[PDB]
Amino acid sequence: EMVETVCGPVPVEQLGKTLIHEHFLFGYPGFQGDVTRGTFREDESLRVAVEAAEKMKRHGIQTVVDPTPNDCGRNPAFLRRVAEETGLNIICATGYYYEGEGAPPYFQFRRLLGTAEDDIYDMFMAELTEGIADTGIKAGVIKLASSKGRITEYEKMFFRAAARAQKETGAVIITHTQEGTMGPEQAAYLLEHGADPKKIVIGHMCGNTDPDYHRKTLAYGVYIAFDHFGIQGAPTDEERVRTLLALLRDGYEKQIMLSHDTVNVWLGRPFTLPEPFAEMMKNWHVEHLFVNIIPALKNEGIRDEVLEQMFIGNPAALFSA
Amino acid sequence: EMVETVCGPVPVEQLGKTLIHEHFLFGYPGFQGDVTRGTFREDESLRVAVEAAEKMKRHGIQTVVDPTPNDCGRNPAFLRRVAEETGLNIICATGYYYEGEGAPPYFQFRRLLGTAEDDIYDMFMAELTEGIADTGIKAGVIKLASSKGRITEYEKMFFRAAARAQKETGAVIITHTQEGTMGPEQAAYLLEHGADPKKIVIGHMCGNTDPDYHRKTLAYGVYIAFDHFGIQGMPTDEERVRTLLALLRDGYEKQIMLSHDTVNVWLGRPFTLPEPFAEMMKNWHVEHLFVNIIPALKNEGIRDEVLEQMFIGNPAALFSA
Ligand SMILES: [Co+2]
Ligand SMILES: [Co+2]
Ligand SMILES: [Co+2]
Ligand SMILES: [Co+2]
Repeated sequence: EMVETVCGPVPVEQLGKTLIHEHFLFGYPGFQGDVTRGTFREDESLRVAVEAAEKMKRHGIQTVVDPTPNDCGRNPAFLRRVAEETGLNIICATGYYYEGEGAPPYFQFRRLLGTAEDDIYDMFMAELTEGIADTGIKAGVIKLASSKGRITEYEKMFFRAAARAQKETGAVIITHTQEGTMGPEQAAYLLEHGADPKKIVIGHMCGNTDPDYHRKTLAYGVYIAFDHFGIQGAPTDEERVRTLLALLRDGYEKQIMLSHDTVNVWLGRPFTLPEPFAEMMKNWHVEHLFVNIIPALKNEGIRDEVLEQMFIGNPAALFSA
Repeated sequence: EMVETVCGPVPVEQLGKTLIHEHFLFGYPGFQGDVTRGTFREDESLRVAVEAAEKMKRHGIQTVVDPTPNDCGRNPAFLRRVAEETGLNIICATGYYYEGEGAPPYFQFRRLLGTAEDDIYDMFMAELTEGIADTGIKAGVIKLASSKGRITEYEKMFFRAAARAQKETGAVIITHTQEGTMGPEQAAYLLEHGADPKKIVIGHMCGNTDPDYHRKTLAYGVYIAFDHFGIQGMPTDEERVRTLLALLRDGYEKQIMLSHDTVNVWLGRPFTLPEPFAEMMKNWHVEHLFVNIIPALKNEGIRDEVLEQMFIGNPAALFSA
């Protein structure tokens, strides 16, 4: 009936059109050490984040799921400032990123102590049912992430703790897959530990261009996310649309959701992409799906009711019991 | 004639008895994501840090070098509070930890952009000559760290940038060696990039029990640090003293400094070591050198002049041009 947002409990039937995977803030672990030259400017960052929220609102978006990992600069209070200013529903996550772009030393040390897995479960439960730090904000999803070609022993601790927390709370699980790998493996591992398939979204599935890889993942009954639209230079958007069309014709519309995985404000030092990498990444923004991708899908005969199923129907079903 | 402390510029002649490597605060990368259950209690942390500083003062210590890495919870403003309350001189560092227990993803990403090495140099220069963030505090040393049996490509970026920054500023370099490896390799690599041996301290050298390994490092004209006194169970203190006595009998006192590498306040969740691992670690405190180690050295006939050279003479010479 209800889902926890950065502005408290909100009725699931009031979520409406949703983007399942976007970041208002994000930083690669280690950004904190570059504080001198890469200070977080809160006033300017809020202006940019509000601008992004208003851009999404213009295309009918009422809800955004922001799955920024705990070790990647997650800031629930900042998200609340964006939500209070715009009226946009923002759902945040509890969880850590994968090894390659995460900060494993902390929980690797606690693994040696023999408490890590219990500590992670304790963290999940606290942030889902009590609140994150002193913010008073509860996470609405659990964020999981795996490495390229494997779910590491470090990562598996989080996977097992997430499934355990999922059993107790009924919380949604949002995942990260690295370079189009471990899609079926994530689904299998979670269901083996008792997680609800109708509460799991396997993310970054667009990173793979083989439809059989998708069908294998979809067979577990889980949701999949084509959530990297705009990121190319990694498959192209043309390849993403091609894969998506093949699945929609097979009738997998009730298991697919779309997003950009944007980073609207980068934490740490500002940077500029070289050419032609910057030109290839020009469409990586929150309006891309609505300005470019959806029109391209409708040019390929995708009806409004199919698009509404992905953006409105699926998120509503995902967060409902 | 001056060195930057957390309270500003202090005459090198006034540094006196010094501990070359201690941490008031330290956290393994990833501790930030465990904020809900492992909150930073500043009032209690300050009390413990001040009590630690008063314990050092009891044994004549006037100066402490705190080389907490930028990615390991370095807090210059907190150190200033400790220094203002106790009158102790605290010198902090600029730099990142080694890959295994650091947060590489940030500068690894900037390496793909092609700016990382220049960004690191820029960071070093900013924090040595301008100030850290908005604290107004300048770092007095550059902290470098390498992995077990390898100075990785990531780590080398910092080593080269440190050598660049050292030539421009004359700043002291303090290093971390992992599990008694890379001592000679660190010295050799820094010197071939133009670093001043009289401004380099190769740390954690007591991690190796072979005196030939030390002599190979000492051959470069650098300082070495026996800075793990009290850490046992994971070489022993008996082996550390045996190695030290061999080097002092060879007449290397003008190149050796001693410390504990204590972590007085752990960032993140509190933890307890099992038995008999905790019993072996019971001497890991800031008074260990003065209550246990120095008396043991004096039992073996080590003169006060030699001890004063290590604790007073060497730090004075290190920070002097
Ligand atoms: Co991701
Ligand atoms: Co993401
Ligand atoms: Co160290
Ligand atoms: Co240390």
